[PDB]
Amino acid sequence: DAMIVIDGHGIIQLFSTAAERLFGWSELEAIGQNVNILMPEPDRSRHDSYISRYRTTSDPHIIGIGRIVTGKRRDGTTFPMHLSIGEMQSGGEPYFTGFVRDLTEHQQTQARLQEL
Ligand code: HEM
Repeated sequence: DAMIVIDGHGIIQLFSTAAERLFGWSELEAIGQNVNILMPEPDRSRHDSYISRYRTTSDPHIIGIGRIVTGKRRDGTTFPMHLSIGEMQSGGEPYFTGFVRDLTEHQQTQARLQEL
């Protein structure tokens, strides 16, 4: 679904059209903001340390692995999403690209079948 590109400081550089629909923020609004605006606490307040931690230790926890986490929309509603992260460099600086897959439907179907 969504594609997001951030610098080594967690600041959003590129925000795809699909991401706009998924998170509710427009491209102009999102750009120049910390990526932590797309997640809820406690991850939100710790995301910078997550990046900092990786930039020094170089031990990936999601990069090359992938993980299912909770995303937070503009209207405050949260949702499950699969997150894949890629590391790249441009202009001698590190950039991270995140590919997001909305799993809202999957989760709803699973809960529904469990309820019946
Ligand atoms: C919107 C929901 C998101 C949540 C809830 C989330 C959550 C997390 C978590 C839990 C970690 C640390 C994992 C651990 O310590 O075990 C992490 C690491 C990281 N996040 Fe996010 N994140 C989200 C989106 C993104 C996006 C869109 C990017 C942008 C490309 C991103 C880039 C990173 C980077 C670079 C790391 C460190 C590299 C690594 O640990 O492999 N995150 N994030």
